Amino acid sequence: HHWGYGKHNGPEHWHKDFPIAKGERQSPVDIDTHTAKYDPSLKPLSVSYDQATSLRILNNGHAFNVEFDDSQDKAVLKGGPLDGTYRLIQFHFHWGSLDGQGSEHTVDKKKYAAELHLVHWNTKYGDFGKAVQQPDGLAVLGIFLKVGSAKPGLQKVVDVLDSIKTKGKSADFTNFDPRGLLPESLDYWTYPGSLATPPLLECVTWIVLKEPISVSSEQVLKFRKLNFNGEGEPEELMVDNWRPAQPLKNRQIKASFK
Ligand SMILES: [Zn+2]
Repeated sequence: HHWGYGKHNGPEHWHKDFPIAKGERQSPVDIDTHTAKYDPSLKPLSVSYDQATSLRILNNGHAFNVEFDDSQDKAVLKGGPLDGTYRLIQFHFHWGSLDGQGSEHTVDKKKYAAELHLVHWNTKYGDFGKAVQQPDGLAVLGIFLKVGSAKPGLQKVVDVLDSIKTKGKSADFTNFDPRGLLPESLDYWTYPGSLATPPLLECVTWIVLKEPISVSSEQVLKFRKLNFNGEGEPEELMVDNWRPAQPLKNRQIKASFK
């Protein structure tokens, strides 16, 4: 039926409705650190989020998204391997039922407890909808989460989750600053890939940060209390909403560092 992460509609089934799932530039992938090529010509990333305007938080039945005002160049990403300016539209997370799994990308086959995706679209295309149809339309910053110390900047997010427990619920979520979710270092790996949920379009330049951020056990616990289902439906906890690693095929992963 409609796609999800269960036994009957999970990632291994996606190709039936979305044939691009077996495509040549699908994501996520395993990042082999010994085979990644250091590229001296890659520039440092430029993250300008001082003017970010968050608007709302929504449970869409597959994750929760924090949405931003993208009507102007308020929160942008540029530099790195990118040409042009990419506007932040939303961020979401992927997490597991246990601390040993949850991330989409893996590093030398290591899985992290969760993975944050900051989604941005190329302004040359005028809107998000047109950007996903282009090979360089999206830039997604992936940040791994490990369990350790609490991340103060994540607490505002954790605390509103009760209010969007089920699918289709939304809440006003203004004045949230995404700078509170970045690691200290912006060293990264990059490769050409795709959206990791249907429609799985191959329009993403992935930028995966080397340094994970730490969250506490209690923080991640709150994510696992969300529901995949709508209100008044049988309860299905929102856990393990990650797609497994896909074949690298003809692609090279580049590193901004040695
Ligand atoms: Zn994602």
